[PDB]
Amino acid sequence: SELLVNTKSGKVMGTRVPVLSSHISAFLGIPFAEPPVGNMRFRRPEPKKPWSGVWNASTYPNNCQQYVDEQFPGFSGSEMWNPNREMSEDCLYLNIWVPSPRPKSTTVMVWIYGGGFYSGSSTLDVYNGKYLAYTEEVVLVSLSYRVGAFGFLALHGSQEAPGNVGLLDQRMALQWVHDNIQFFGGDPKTVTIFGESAGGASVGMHILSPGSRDLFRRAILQSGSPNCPWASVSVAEGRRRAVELGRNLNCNLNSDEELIHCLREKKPQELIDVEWNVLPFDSIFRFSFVPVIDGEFFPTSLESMLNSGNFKKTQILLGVNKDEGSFFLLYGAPGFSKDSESKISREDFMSGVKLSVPHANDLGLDAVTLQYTDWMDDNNGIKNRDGLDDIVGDHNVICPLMHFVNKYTKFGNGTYLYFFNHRASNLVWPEWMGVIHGYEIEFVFGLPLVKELNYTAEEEALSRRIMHYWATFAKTGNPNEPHSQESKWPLFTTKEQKFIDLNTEPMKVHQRLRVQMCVFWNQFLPKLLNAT
Amino acid sequence: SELLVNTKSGKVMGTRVPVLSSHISAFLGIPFAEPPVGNMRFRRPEPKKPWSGVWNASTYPNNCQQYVDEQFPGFSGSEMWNPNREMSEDCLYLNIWVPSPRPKSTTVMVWIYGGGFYSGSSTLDVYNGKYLAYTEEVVLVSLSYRVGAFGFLALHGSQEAPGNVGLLDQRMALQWVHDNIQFFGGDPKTVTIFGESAGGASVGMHILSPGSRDLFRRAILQSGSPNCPWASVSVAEGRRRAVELGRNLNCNLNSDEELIHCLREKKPQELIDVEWNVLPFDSIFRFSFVPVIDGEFFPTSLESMLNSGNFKKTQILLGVNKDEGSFFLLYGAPGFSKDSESKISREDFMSGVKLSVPHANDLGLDAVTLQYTDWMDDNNGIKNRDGLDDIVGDHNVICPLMHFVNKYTKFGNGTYLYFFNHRASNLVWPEWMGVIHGYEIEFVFGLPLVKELNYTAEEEALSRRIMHYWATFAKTGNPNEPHSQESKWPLFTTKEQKFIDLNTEPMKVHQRLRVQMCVFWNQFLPKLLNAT
Ligand SMILES: O/N=C/c1nc(CCCCCN2CCOCC2)ccc1O
Ligand SMILES: O/N=C/c1nc(CCCCCN2CCOCC2)ccc1O
Ligand SMILES: *[C@@H]1O[C@H](CO)[C@@H](O)[C@H](O)[C@H]1NC(C)=O
Ligand SMILES: *[C@@H]1O[C@H](CO)[C@@H](O)[C@H](O)[C@H]1NC(C)=O
Ligand SMILES: *[C@@H]1O[C@H](CO)[C@@H](O)[C@H](O)[C@H]1NC(C)=O
Ligand SMILES: *[C@@H]1O[C@H](CO)[C@@H](O)[C@H](O)[C@H]1NC(C)=O
Repeated sequence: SELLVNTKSGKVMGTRVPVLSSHISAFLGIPFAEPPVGNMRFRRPEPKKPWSGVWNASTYPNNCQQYVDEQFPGFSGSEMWNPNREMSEDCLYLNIWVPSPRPKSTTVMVWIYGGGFYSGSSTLDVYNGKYLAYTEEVVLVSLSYRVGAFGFLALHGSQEAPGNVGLLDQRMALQWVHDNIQFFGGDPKTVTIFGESAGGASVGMHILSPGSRDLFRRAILQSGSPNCPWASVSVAEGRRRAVELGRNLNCNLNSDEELIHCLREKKPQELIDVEWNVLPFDSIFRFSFVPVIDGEFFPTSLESMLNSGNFKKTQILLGVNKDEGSFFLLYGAPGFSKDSESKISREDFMSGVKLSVPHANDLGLDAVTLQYTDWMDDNNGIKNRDGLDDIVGDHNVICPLMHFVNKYTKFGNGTYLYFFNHRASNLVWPEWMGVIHGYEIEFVFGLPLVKELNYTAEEEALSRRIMHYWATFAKTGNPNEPHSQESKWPLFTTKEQKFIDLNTEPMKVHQRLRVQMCVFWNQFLPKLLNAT
Repeated sequence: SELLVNTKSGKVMGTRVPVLSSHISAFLGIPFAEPPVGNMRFRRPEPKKPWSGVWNASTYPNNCQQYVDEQFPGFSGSEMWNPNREMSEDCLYLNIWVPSPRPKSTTVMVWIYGGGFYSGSSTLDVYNGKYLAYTEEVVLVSLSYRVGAFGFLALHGSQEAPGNVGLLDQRMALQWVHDNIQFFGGDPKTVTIFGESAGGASVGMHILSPGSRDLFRRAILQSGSPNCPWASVSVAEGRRRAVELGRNLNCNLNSDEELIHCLREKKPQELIDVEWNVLPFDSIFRFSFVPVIDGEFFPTSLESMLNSGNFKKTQILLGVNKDEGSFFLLYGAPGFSKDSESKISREDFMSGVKLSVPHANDLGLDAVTLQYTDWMDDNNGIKNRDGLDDIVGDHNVICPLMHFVNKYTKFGNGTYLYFFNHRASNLVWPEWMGVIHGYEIEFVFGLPLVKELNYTAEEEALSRRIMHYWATFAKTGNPNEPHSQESKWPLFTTKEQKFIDLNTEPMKVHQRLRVQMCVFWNQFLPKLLNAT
């Protein structure tokens, strides 16, 4: 049967799902690890013991335990990102969409969800792999991984809570795809990993980690890169936050053993209730438990790895959105509101700068403020709002990504860079937020092909274009069809630094994406902070 | 007789000079001090002993001893600024142009020449007062003062070489005008002092100095202000340079008495031969012997005087030119040449930055470089050339002046601000130098009214406009004619910060002159340097 697949771990039974007036096979909730529950909380994942019988893979699995966004109850803009399945520590599963009839050996794409390493679900409507698998005839995988303290609590030196175990969750799913996707018609030698935000940083982290490089062919990173200021902490900061967490829960803090045992006795929501209290600064775009620079998953610092070429050399496709910052200002900066234009007073602007660069001294705040203030019109509330927007996105997403892309292209085998700046016509968020963090995903997964979702015909064309860029890149290492008459997406090179816009207008090619601000964020400001 | 005038110091006999197919009276080379020669070198000026008989005031006096520009022999662009009279330490004289017939009690304007406190002459063709005196019916005075070491060698604590004596030369000329201009038909209660560059800084310094405030009514500063980074040094730096000077001349350095006596034995050219060797940095737009913050002429620091309102409160007219920096880059920065377009390589740009901010550390140089580099086009040699031009003018002229004008307007009684950006049609300097430091003077003194000098009719109109703005301001404290139908020059206020362009086009009003760069030069960079 087409819905029955024999794997090295056992048989699985999928389900036939409709898609665009056709059908494909879906294998939902396949386990790839032992449930990381009980005494295994905070530990590295173990591989799933093979099973007898037929595993029912007809339904979506549980989502991992996470903080849940209640800032706008009933509002689809925020709740479409919340878990849409019961939460459970028993959450290490993956999902596969397979073209029908079953392919023999086809291109594989593995989706890694974002969410600041504190949240995320493989089961969201916007991650439904059936449109991409059907349209582009790829085998689409989405994995899952522990977030929050459950995935990233780091007590370096301990083997019970070493840190990075959510990254190892991802790697074990990658190992499982490598070992088993051939049975689903996937080609294990042509696996592209792709992800957005924390998932894009994750993709970059598997590019860097020697233990991960061999498990995939090429990589796509959307609005995230491994060197992002929020994506990792040192071993000392990870230890400090773990101890502060136990301090929030009245834990014996005498030893790692005491602390871990206390934290393992707590119910999941107890950890989530206090998770945000361990941040060291009054900040935005900073998350409590994230990957740790441990000398094991990451052999040395990220910057020295990037400088020495210590990373997998292959092709990469990556990009950013126009207004990456607006989401985080909405949720955490004074003066921003969902239902107003959020014109920003000068006081509020200064408050925003401080939340945005929480590690900066007062001279650093001044440097940032000078760089982003039109002093001919300092009380322009729209310029203050857009200026804060740019600060948050430049510092947290665009300029770290530009630093990564420039270090990587020196040693890599091909780079394609995009600037996604289409505001969707059916967007439920306010105008001022612009082209929001995460809102290219629905185009990458082909949601505008579904008529009931109220996109324009031009947006369907843009989605089909992006889906084909991405799958063609996954298949060949080049998003362009050979001998095609459509406009070509030029390679990004050290010399020319070309990129394209992604929108409903005819493709335009630019160079040196936001280079003025990224020189400030990547060269000048770190020098200023290190000297003062 | 109209050419004979009885003053408190004695009688003087002027000469009738032609001007624009008419005639006026000129009284040239009137002494206002004792010759500061011999044992008086470096000392405060003494007042001139009154004389018997009639002083022959028919000819221009000697110019003070100064370094002479030989960088372009025979080239009128540079030599029109050189002394055009024999040099002598016997040089403390002033010149008066008087309308004919002699007025009874008219507006007086006193010109103070520029030249970095190391050079300058009252006798230059471009300072000929006859056009302004004739056209606007003012009594035009030009004074002189010691420059170089002769005017500004500073051994604080010594009464033989206290410093600032060139400023006291200026003040004694002002005292003489106050005491005697009534006899020439001048009104001593309506004296405007005006000057360019070091002379504009000089004007600002008499505004600040309590010993000078009472000797004039109002003030005009052109491309110079008292707080300029080159216009003054501390008492310790003045002492260091004085000692280094004696070290260059094999002087006994055991005591101030030893040092001063040695320096007084030297011929003037011996001092001039080594004057440039005492600068502490590899710099441009820095001069060896300048005013010193002595606690006497200047009671406290300039910044605290400006903050507390400790200065004469009156009306001021001031402005800058578009390309103040190009002169100094031509003479001292690598890659700039009189006869090429001076397109500037990146290496040369970096060299220029270091010469321009010689007191900056490497982080400060980076801040400057970032502020003035278009990183989308970093190898644009024209952008590097114009960028260096702007750095030099912003840092040395425009932004210090903007700092002065903003501090002053808080306490003053009326400010008028101009941006002079007309390139003269007969300019002999290359195109790349633009609207050069000092090249508004010829318009202020009415040279375009002389047909043989090859200006356009529009330039004659601009000169007449500027002459009338200036004389009307000198007469009333407002450059605008009351109940006039011509376009009005708005007051500069703390709130609106309006200024005008001065060129051959219809007047345009702008606000916040070069405010973006001046926030960098006046707020951020000093903070950066003081913290690092
Ligand atoms: O990948 N997306 C993650 C993402 N994260 C945010 C930050 C929301 C964090 C809210 C934290 N608060 C802190 C105080 O306690 C309650 C929760 C905002 C937009 C985003 O897209
Ligand atoms: O007020 N004008 C003064 C002014 N000053 C300069 C600087 C020229 C200084 C040349 C100094 N050098 C230094 C080395 O020895 C020879 C002389 C350039 C343009 C100007 O307008
Ligand atoms: C698999 O699970 C679904 C939902 O729980 C159920 O409808 C279906 O019959 C199951 N298939 C089996 C048990 O073979
Ligand atoms: C990738 O590597 C191959 C050799 O393995 C080389 O021929 C090709 O030019 C490389 N492409 C890029 C874009 O570096
Ligand atoms: C004044 O000096 C000039 C030039 O030296 C001379 O021509 C003139 O006759 C003199 N007048 C006198 C001495 O009365
Ligand atoms: C100048 O001072 C007078 C009072 O002496 C005042 O009435 C006038 O408004 C002032 N002008 C300005 C521009 O401050």
